[PDB]
Amino acid sequence: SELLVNTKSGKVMGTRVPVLSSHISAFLGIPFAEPPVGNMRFRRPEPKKPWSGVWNASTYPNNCQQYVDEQFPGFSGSEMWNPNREMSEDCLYLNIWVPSPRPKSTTVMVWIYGGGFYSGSSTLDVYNGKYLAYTEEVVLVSLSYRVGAFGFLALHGSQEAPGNVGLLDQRMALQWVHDNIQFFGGDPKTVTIFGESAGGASVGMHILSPGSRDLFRRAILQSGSPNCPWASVSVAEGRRRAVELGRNLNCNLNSDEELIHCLREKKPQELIDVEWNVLPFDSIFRFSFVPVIDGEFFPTSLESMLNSGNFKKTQILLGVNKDEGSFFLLYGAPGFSKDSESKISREDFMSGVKLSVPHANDLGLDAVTLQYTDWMDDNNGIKNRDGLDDIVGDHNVICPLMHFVNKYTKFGNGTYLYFFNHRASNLVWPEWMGVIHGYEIEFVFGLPLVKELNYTAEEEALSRRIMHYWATFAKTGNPNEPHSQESKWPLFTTKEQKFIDLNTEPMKVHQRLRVQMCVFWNQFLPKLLNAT
Amino acid sequence: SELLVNTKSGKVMGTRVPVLSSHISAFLGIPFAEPPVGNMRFRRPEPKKPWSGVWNASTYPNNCQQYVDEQFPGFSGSEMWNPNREMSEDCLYLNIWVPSPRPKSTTVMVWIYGGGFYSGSSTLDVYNGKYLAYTEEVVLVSLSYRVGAFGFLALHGSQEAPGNVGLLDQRMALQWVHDNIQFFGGDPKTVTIFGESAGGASVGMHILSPGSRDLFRRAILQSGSPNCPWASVSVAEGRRRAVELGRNLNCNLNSDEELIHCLREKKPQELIDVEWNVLPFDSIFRFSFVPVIDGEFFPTSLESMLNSGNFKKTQILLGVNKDEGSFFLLYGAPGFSKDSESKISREDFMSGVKLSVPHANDLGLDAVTLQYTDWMDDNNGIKNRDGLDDIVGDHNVICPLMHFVNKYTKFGNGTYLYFFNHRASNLVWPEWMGVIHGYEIEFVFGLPLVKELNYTAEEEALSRRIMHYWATFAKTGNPNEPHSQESKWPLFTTKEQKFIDLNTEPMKVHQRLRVQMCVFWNQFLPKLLNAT
Ligand SMILES: O/N=C/c1nc(CCCCCN2CCOCC2)ccc1O
Ligand SMILES: O/N=C/c1nc(CCCCCN2CCOCC2)ccc1O
Ligand SMILES: *[C@@H]1O[C@H](CO)[C@@H](O)[C@H](O)[C@H]1NC(C)=O
Ligand SMILES: *[C@@H]1O[C@H](CO)[C@@H](O)[C@H](O)[C@H]1NC(C)=O
Ligand SMILES: *[C@@H]1O[C@H](CO)[C@@H](O)[C@H](O)[C@H]1NC(C)=O
Ligand SMILES: *[C@@H]1O[C@H](CO)[C@@H](O)[C@H](O)[C@H]1NC(C)=O
Repeated sequence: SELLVNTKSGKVMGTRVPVLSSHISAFLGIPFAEPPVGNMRFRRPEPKKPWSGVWNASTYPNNCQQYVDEQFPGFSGSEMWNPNREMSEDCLYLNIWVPSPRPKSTTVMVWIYGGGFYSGSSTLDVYNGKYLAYTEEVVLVSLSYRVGAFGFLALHGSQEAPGNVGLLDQRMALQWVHDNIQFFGGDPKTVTIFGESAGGASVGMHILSPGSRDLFRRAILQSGSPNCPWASVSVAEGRRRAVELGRNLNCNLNSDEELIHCLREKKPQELIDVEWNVLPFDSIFRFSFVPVIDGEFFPTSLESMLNSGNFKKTQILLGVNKDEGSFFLLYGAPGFSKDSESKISREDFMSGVKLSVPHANDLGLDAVTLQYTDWMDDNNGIKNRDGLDDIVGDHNVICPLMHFVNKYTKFGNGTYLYFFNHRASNLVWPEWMGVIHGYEIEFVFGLPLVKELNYTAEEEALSRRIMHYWATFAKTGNPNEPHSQESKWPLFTTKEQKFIDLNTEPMKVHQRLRVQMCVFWNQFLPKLLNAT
Repeated sequence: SELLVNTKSGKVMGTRVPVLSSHISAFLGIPFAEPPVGNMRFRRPEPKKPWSGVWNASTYPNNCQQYVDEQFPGFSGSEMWNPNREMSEDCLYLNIWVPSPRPKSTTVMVWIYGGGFYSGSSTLDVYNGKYLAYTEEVVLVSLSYRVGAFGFLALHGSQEAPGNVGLLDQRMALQWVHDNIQFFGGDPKTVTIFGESAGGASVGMHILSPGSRDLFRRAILQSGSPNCPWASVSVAEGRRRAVELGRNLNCNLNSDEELIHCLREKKPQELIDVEWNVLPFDSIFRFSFVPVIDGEFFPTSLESMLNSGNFKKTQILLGVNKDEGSFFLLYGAPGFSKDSESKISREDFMSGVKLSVPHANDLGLDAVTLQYTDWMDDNNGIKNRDGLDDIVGDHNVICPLMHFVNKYTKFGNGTYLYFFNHRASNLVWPEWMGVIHGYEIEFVFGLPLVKELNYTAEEEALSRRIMHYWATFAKTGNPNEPHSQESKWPLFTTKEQKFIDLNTEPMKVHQRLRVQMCVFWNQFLPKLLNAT
């Protein structure tokens, strides 16, 4: 049967799902690890013991335990990102969409969800792999991984809570795809990993980690890169936050053993209730438990790895959105509101700068403020709002990504860079937020092909274009069809630094994406902070 | 007789000079001090002993001893600024142009020449007062003062070489005008002092100095202000340079008495031969012997005087030119040449930055470089050339002046601000130098009214406009004619910060002159340097 697949771990039974007036096979909730529950909380994942019988893979699995966004109850803009399945520590599963009839050996794409390493679900409507698998005839995988303290609590030196175990969750799913996707018609030698935000940083982290490089062919990173200021902490900061967490829960803090045992006795929501209290600064775009620079998953610092070429050399496709910052200002900066234009007073602007660069001294705040203030019109509330927007996105997403892309292209085998700046016509968020963090995903997964979702015909064309860029890149290492008459997406090179816009207008090619601000964020400001 | 005038110091006999197919009276080379020669070198000026008989005031006096520009022999662009009279330490004289017939009690304007406190002459063709005196019916005075070491060698604590004596030369000329201009038909209660560059800084310094405030009514500063980074040094730096000077001349350095006596034995050219060797940095737009913050002429620091309102409160007219920096880059920065377009390589740009901010550390140089580099086009040699031009003018002229004008307007009684950006049609300097430091003077003194000098009719109109703005301001404290139908020059206020362009086009009003760069030069960079 087409819905029955024999794997090295056992048989699985999928389900036939409709898609665009056709059908494909879906294998939902396949386990790839032992449930990381009980005494295994905070530990590295173990591989799933093979099973007898037929595993029912007809339904979506549980989502991992996470903080849940209640800032706008009933509002689809925020709740479409919340878990849409019961939460459970028993959450290490993956999902596969397979073209029908079953392919023999086809291109594989593995989706890694974002969410600041504190949240995320493989089961969201916007991650439904059936449109991409059907349209582009790829085998689409989405994995899952522990977030929050459950995935990233780091007590370096301990083997019970070493840190990075959510990254190892991802790697074990990658190992499982490598070992088993051939049975689903996937080609294990042509696996592209792709992800957005924390998932894009994750993709970059598997590019860097020697233990991960061999498990995939090429990589796509959307609005995230491994060197992002929020994506990792040192071993000392990870230890400090773990101890502060136990301090929030009245834990014996005498030893790692005491602390871990206390934290393992707590119910999941107890950890989530206090998770945000361990941040060291009054900040935005900073998350409590994230990957740790441990000398094991990451052999040395990220910057020295990037400088020495210590990373997998292959092709990469990556990009950013126009207004990456607006989401985080909405949720955490004074003066921003969902239902107003959020014109920003000068006081509020200064408050925003401080939340945005929480590690900066007062001279650093001044440097940032000078760089982003039109002093001919300092009380322009729209310029203050857009200026804060740019600060948050430049510092947290665009300029770290530009630093990564420039270090990587020196040693890599091909780079394609995009600037996604289409505001969707059916967007439920306010105008001022612009082209929001995460809102290219629905185009990458082909949601505008579904008529009931109220996109324009031009947006369907843009989605089909992006889906084909991405799958063609996954298949060949080049998003362009050979001998095609459509406009070509030029390679990004050290010399020319070309990129394209992604929108409903005819493709335009630019160079040196936001280079003025990224020189400030990547060269000048770190020098200023290190000297003062 | 109209050419004979009885003053408190004695009688003087002027000469009738032609001007624009008419005639006026000129009284040239009137002494206002004792010759500061011999044992008086470096000392405060003494007042001139009154004389018997009639002083022959028919000819221009000697110019003070100064370094002479030989960088372009025979080239009128540079030599029109050189002394055009024999040099002598016997040089403390002033010149008066008087309308004919002699007025009874008219507006007086006193010109103070520029030249970095190391050079300058009252006798230059471009300072000929006859056009302004004739056209606007003012009594035009030009004074002189010691420059170089002769005017500004500073051994604080010594009464033989206290410093600032060139400023006291200026003040004694002002005292003489106050005491005697009534006899020439001048009104001593309506004296405007005006000057360019070091002379504009000089004007600002008499505004600040309590010993000078009472000797004039109002003030005009052109491309110079008292707080300029080159216009003054501390008492310790003045002492260091004085000692280094004696070290260059094999002087006994055991005591101030030893040092001063040695320096007084030297011929003037011996001092001039080594004057440039005492600068502490590899710099441009820095001069060896300048005013010193002595606690006497200047009671406290300039910044605290400006903050507390400790200065004469009156009306001021001031402005800058578009390309103040190009002169100094031509003479001292690598890659700039009189006869090429001076397109500037990146290496040369970096060299220029270091010469321009010689007191900056490497982080400060980076801040400057970032502020003035278009990183989308970093190898644009024209952008590097114009960028260096702007750095030099912003840092040395425009932004210090903007700092002065903003501090002053808080306490003053009326400010008028101009941006002079007309390139003269007969300019002999290359195109790349633009609207050069000092090249508004010829318009202020009415040279375009002389047909043989090859200006356009529009330039004659601009000169007449500027002459009338200036004389009307000198007469009333407002450059605008009351109940006039011509376009009005708005007051500069703390709130609106309006200024005008001065060129051959219809007047345009702008606000916040070069405010973006001046926030960098006046707020951020000093903070950066003081913290690092
Ligand atoms: O990948 N997306 C993650 C993402 N994260 C945010 C930050 C929301 C964090 C809210 C934290 N608060 C802190 C105080 O306690 C309650 C929760 C905002 C937009 C985003 O897209
Ligand atoms: O007020 N004008 C003064 C002014 N000053 C300069 C600087 C020229 C200084 C040349 C100094 N050098 C230094 C080395 O020895 C020879 C002389 C350039 C343009 C100007 O307008
Ligand atoms: C698999 O699970 C679904 C939902 O729980 C159920 O409808 C279906 O019959 C199951 N298939 C089996 C048990 O073979
Ligand atoms: C990738 O590597 C191959 C050799 O393995 C080389 O021929 C090709 O030019 C490389 N492409 C890029 C874009 O570096
Ligand atoms: C004044 O000096 C000039 C030039 O030296 C001379 O021509 C003139 O006759 C003199 N007048 C006198 C001495 O009365
Ligand atoms: C100048 O001072 C007078 C009072 O002496 C005042 O009435 C006038 O408004 C002032 N002008 C300005 C521009 O401050």
